[PDB]
Amino acid sequence: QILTSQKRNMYILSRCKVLVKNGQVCHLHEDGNVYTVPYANTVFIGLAEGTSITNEAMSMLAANGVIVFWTKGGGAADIICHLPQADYRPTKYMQNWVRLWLDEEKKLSAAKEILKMRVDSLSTHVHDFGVDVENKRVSSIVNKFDKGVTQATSFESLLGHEGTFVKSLYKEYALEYEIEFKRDHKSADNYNKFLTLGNYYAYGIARSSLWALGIDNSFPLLHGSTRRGGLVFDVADIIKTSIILPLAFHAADQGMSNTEFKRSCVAYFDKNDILAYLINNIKRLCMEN
Amino acid sequence: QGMQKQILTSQKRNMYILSRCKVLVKNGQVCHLHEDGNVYTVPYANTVFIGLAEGTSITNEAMSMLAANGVIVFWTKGGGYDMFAADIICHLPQADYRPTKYMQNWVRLWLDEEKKLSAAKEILKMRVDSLSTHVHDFGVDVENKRVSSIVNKFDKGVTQATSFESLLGHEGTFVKSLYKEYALEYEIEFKRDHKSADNYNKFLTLGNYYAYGIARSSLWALGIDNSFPLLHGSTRRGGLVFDVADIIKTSIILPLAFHAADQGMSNTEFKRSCVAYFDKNDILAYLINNIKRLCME
Ligand SMILES: [K+]
Repeated sequence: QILTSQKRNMYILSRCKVLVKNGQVCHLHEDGNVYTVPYANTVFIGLAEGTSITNEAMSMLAANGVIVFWTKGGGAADIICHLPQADYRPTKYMQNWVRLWLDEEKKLSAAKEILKMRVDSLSTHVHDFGVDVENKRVSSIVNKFDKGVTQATSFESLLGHEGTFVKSLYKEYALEYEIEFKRDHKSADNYNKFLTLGNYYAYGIARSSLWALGIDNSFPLLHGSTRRGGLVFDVADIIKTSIILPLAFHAADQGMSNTEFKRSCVAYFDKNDILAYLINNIKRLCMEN
Repeated sequence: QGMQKQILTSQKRNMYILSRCKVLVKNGQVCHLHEDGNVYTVPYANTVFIGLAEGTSITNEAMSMLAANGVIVFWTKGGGYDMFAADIICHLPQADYRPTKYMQNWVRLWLDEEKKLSAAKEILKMRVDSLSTHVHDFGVDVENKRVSSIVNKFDKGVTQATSFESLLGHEGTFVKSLYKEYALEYEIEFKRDHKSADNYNKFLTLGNYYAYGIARSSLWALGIDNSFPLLHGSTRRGGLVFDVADIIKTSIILPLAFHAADQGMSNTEFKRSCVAYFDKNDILAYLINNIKRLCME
């Protein structure tokens, strides 16, 4: 009875057992401590190292539209993610997505639109610290990206401008914090670490938006190599450069803890209604044809 | 000392249902530790689907190692035919995200109204094939004259039909005529009705849900989205599940429900009889193979 986009909680759990105690979904730790999860008010649960989960907890989570995924996939994009399967989704959106996807020109047009959404999010979702997104250098980065997107004749061309856009923004944030930044997942520095961690939050909220509309992850708009993971990453990338990147670099520069950083992500998603934002934008991609 | 239940999916019995155990990594291998103390290894080469049923759990290490060996995990209620959580099944399990060839072909079929109608006629005829294949040692003899007249009437209507509307007409007549025959066989007055408290209607309602369950798994295993029905309305959530389940609702659910109601079974016993029939006669594989026939042609 709570709207999907109105759910405000989400979690990345480590070194604990997720189970049902006293009719509550909760996680139990080695010290005996039990912490509960508001199952009717939770967007997703991510499961990291040293975790386990029972079918009983899965049943309650799935019955309340909570998505569950594992941060280790066995291989970044190999994320194992379990969706609710018994509560049937709306049909209208996926039916329109299919017609959109099969039409190679409508698909290219949709791809350009979901790319430009990154620009819209960048100017809408701002922060009172770090990089001023309205300065001349970011304005130039945005313009070069927008014109390149407006003019491409192939998906492979779109990936070129997409790569340049993201990489240039990385360099601008690196300059702001006087660090030499190089994107690497294995890297132990807090900048890459908080980026990786924050991207799980972008993933989780993006899968949720897609599940809410019943649109399959197997129909991505941006394809080609390398561009693997499914539609969820096209959606998550909308807020990757606008929300996750500045939040991560801010946290890393202050020596913020993981707990505090994760809280800043959740707080920002709630304050700016990001889940509702993603859902509405995907739905408009889906219908206005 | 139960180890696993194997279910035939298509050509191989590569779906394992596990119950009352912890799935974990031991000695660099995925295993499941049971309450009795027994630990069993998971055969990667022979396993494609693992269903986690009642009293199960899994660690992040096991989940990770299973995925590395191309093993898909789903969560289900007891029996293994009531899945409530799983990922979507794509073309191949890791290196690419594209819909399965079955989903791709189903989509093409669904967008073409002339092919959609042809598919709708064939799934109705599958209902007839199930009626003669899946028989029972009790109740209605489906090979008597009265039932034969119902089938011939239904088959003639489906053949001559030129619209989905006409198909739905013959479909209704076929089902309620079977209701009448089973009511006549068990010598009872029966009007189909969800709001009734009698065991016959309750077992039909409950049994139909079991049929939706196994139909849901059949579509899922092929990576086919259930938002693309052939006969049920396009606005009907999970409409395709109901279309597939209708194949066995009159051949399996209907006689089992009337038999359970006649012998005064409990809800527990009734479900077990449905699940047992599903397992014994490989009903999941039956549905999967039929769905493949529809879109592969
Ligand atoms: K395998």
